[PDB]
Amino acid sequence: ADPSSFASPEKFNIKHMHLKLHVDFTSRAIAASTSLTVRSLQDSLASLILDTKDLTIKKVAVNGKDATFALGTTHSFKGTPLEITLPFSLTRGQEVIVEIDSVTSPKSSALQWLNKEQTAGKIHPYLFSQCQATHCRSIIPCQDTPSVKFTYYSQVSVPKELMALMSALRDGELSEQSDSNRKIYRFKQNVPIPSYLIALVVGALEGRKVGPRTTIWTEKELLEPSVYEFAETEKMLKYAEDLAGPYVWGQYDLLILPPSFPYGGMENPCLTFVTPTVLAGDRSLASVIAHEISHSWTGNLVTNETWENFWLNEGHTVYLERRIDGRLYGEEFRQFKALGGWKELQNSVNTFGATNPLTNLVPNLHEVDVDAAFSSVPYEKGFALLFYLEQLLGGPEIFLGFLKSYIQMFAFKSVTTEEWKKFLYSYFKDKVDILDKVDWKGWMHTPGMPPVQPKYDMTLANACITLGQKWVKATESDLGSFSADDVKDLSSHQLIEVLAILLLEKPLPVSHVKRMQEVYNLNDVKNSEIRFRWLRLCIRAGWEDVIPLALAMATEQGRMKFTRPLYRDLYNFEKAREQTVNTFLKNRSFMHPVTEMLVAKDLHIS
Amino acid sequence: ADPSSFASPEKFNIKHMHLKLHVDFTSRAIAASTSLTVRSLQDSLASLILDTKDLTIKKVAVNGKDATFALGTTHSFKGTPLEITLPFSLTRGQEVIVEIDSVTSPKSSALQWLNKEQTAGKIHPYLFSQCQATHCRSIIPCQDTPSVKFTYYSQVSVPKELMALMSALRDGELSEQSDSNRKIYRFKQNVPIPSYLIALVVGALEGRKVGPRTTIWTEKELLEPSVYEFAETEKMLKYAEDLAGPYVWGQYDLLILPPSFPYGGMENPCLTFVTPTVLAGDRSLASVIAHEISHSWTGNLVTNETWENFWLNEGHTVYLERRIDGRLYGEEFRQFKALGGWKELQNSVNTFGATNPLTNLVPNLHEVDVDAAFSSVPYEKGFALLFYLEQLLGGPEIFLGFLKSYIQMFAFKSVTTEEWKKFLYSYFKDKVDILDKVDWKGWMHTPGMPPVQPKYDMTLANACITLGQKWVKATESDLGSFSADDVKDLSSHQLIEVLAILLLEKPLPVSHVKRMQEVYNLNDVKNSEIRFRWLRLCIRAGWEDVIPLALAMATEQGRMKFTRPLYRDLYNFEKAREQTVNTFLKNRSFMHPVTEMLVAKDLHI
Ligand SMILES: CC(C)C[C@H](NC(=O)[C@@H](O)[C@H](N)Cc1ccccc1)C(=O)O
Ligand SMILES: CC(C)C[C@H](NC(=O)[C@@H](O)[C@H](N)Cc1ccccc1)C(=O)O
Ligand SMILES: [Zn+2]
Ligand SMILES: [Zn+2]
Repeated sequence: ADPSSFASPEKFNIKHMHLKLHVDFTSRAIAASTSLTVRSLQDSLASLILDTKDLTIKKVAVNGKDATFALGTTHSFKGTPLEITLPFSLTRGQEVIVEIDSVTSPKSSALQWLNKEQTAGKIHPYLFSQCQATHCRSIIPCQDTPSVKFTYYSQVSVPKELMALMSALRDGELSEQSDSNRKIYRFKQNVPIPSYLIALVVGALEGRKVGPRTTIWTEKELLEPSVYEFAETEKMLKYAEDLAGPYVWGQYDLLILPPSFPYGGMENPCLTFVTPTVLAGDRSLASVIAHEISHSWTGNLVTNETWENFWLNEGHTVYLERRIDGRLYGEEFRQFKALGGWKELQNSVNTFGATNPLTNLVPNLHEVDVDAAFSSVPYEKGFALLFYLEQLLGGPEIFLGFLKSYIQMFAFKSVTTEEWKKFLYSYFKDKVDILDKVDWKGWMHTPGMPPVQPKYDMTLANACITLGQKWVKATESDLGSFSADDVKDLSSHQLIEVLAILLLEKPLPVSHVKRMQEVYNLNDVKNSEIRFRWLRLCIRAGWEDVIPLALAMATEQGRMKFTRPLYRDLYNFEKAREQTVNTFLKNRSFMHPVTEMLVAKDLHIS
Repeated sequence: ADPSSFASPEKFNIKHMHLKLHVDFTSRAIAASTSLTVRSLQDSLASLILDTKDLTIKKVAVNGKDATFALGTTHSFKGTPLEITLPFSLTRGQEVIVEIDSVTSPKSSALQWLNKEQTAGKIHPYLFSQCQATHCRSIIPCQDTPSVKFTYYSQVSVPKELMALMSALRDGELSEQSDSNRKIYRFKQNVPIPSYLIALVVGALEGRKVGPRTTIWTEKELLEPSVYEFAETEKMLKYAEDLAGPYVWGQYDLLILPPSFPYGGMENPCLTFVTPTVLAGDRSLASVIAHEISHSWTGNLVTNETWENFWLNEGHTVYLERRIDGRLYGEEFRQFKALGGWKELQNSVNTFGATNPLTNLVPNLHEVDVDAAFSSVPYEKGFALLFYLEQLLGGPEIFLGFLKSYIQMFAFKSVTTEEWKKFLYSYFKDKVDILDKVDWKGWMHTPGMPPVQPKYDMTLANACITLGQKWVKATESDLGSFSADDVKDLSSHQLIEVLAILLLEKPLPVSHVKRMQEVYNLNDVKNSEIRFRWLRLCIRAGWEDVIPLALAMATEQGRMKFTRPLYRDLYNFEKAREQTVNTFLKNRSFMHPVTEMLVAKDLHI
């Protein structure tokens, strides 16, 4: 039983969904007629509990009659439970069809409605979804737990001048005989997926082929720079297939969303959603594609049972991503991204607290808001464990054999940390003595930094550690020693690392960040990862000059990784506090509901 | 798609089955309440066509409605179709639940109902099923085509001491309400399987653990020798996993059937069905386990689209089985089983005809009875192609990489030979130049022997070909030269090969088969593969003394590989013809329906 869901996967399972979605831009609504194939797992089951959040349920019908439904008490973040009385108690594992007519709220946490004024084309509105982790319940009533994987078919009614796309293969266009002003797009998803992987985009979209199974989709204005930035998608997909095995999803498309998309990348099956903030014109932030590609195996094919087991998803994907980086830029770069991961984990454990139970690899999420619980811990502590196991068991070639068999063993299924450990011991049966050496309790259920640190190559990192130390130990007299030469021989990833280590230490004087701008000219760097860290460093320093720059980056884009900390730091900055609160209220209606709720709680607004 | 089915896989797909099976031994029938989850593949579906054979359909209910159903024009072997005309036109990608109440006929081709006198001693009755290829129709209404793969859950009502087992994981024991002369044994199969892979056994069964995921099931009397004969099941399962990848079915159990089981092995998921005829007490015929284990990948996990594509299932499984035997007994033994395979193919081509289109690797089965079309061609011409490709593309290590990616590529799906050839060319993109050199037309759609013969190691075979040649070229004066020395140091597989050689050669004189008995004493060999060939050779020779021995083996065991040729040869033997016809008329009621029917074609009737 998932603590983030109201549904019981041990009682029943959704095996298939037929979705009739009516998209209305005037109402900002999605009226859904969902037909759910329910399989009973318990004998003589009388009730059916599904997850809903700000959803209006019109009617429920089980085998054509009308079933008695009842909504429970609305939880603080989990939403409202919906109970359905079945006409007959069934005989497990018996299957039945439950038809539900619902409608979303315009405030739906999963969706973002943009007027033409907000969009790039300025003629048409835009809609896009973000269901991960628990927002699918804000669109349709479901077992919104990654433990339940289902196949789906959908029909989407939209204004005829607009394009619609889903996390499925396109299955043709249909004419809406009732409304001539409308078109019906159809989609097929024959591979079982969890609810968080359901996605929908409706807008003025244009797409062009960039590979035998890759079309890049976005608004005309962003199309030309998106094809250059993500030209090597097929190469990345092929490199991943060599490592993980065959691609079972048929198609790998990309969609570049408006700047309000709350993440950098989203692995929606058949259609990866990407932020325009990675468009740096040099493909330095394009590892986001190799990461999303790798989810096609670790996450989408083999899913985490609950969000407590989220590291199985992100830790293995980060491992696969860094192996693709290995065959690309070299083993020295792979080792550097591994070491940079440790620092991001160190950066996340301090933000949450070295003692916070949320920093456990397998955390307790009972009565915990998953969106407010998001961190680099499942990513980097999860990766560190797999990279430490790799060194312990004989190298990358030997560890890849395990990962391949693991993907094959649990393909199309959901997995717990216990199943993963049982499989790890089953595979390394002759090396079981080396497995019994690892401190499993320290790795799985202990807050803070991991018990043991893996052996890393320090070739690329040495220059980053040195520069950072020089800056934190510099006085006003040493400021003159710093020059352009310090960052001139460094790559973008090397510049990210030195800034990250400066952010991890005590706040720098106003004179030092002024000296940084003087010799490094970090104010004109377009690279999002560098700029965000540079602005955050200046705010903590107490530099008043950076307030209009930090406010600019926090409002011109809506990626939570960047927007949420910039707003928090700006609020804790006394001189800026007034303007930042007033900047947020003036932009509150034009931002994503998840980003908004999280930024409003931080500012003590709500 | 399948010319053997009346169902349309392009129109709708069965995704799940909930089976409520009532088994009654007094009536010898299975009353089934099947709940089918139907997924529409067409935009506006009005009708639902399913396969049935000697089935009685009581009522059909679609989401709680008294649905109207009609049967079309009856077929000679495919069966009479069942049309369910839907009240409302289903849409593309929509799922519905179709409840059907049926009952089998006691003559059901899929089942065998053997009396308390036919079982071990005189304790309790026994029931066992055999679905492959098209007999699942004879139990439940379904899309009886391997192109449709579905998950299932079943509840079966059986007597207390008569334990029930299915091709699924056990999901606990339970009790019944009315008509209390039964007990519920429930099962769950969460891996999609084709209709030919559903299985059921009900009898006085006992089990014993021989491995973490293996328990041998048999009658107490056959239990002790079954655990010795199949002690190395886990070792074989592990050796297979090293070759094919992870075992996804959770458990691998074995069940040893009464001698009436029509085959040697049946790969039913989680519960392999094995003949008691392989119990030779030396594990010399235990490669049958390595073969059914291999089907867990090529067959169960990756299924043949139709029975025209049956070589993808049996050819790849024969290849995997011989890779396991090569690891247990060495590369020399592997090469010898391959060479012995070529000899088994030439025996089938000899029987069906060198020109018979049924001897094509991918045959046309339009208006063809699949049970009457069974041969070693999909097995051996299939294996030979894969073994010839192996030698052409760089060895076993390189060819195994292909097989591994092939299994992963098509896991949980059905495959055509066109998909297989497209995958072979994508995998060996580097060797398309050597691939375009193979005679694909000669290999896929030409009757008789394959176009090219693979290179074999002759170390173990040399002694077999020599002895056979000596026997066919011996005169009355040479008979004295033969001694025990000729066979006594040959292995059982070496003795099988020399007999197989002799059976393809011209009928031997009565004096020669009499001398064989004198120096080799082949009349007291218990090994089934040796005995069957020895008896067939003697019938071929016209030796009257072997008539009561051939009749004995043909009636004490019902494995079609042995029983069917022994009966055919005995009928074509003028002196025996009368007694053999009268011997089957006295055993007619005690045989399997698939075995008992094929005598109307062989013994003429
Ligand atoms: C590793 C990075 C390059 C990409 C990273 N994205 C991810 O890890 C995604 O695939 C995750 N799906 C992001 C996510 C996590 C939890 C809830 C909602 C969304 C991001 O920063 O957006
Ligand atoms: C090849 C041998 C090791 C065993 C052989 N059995 C098989 O090949 C099984 O896998 C077959 N699946 C048996 C079969 C074939 C066709 C129709 C119904 C049943 C047999 O002779 O019974
Ligand atoms: Zn990710
Ligand atoms: Zn077989």
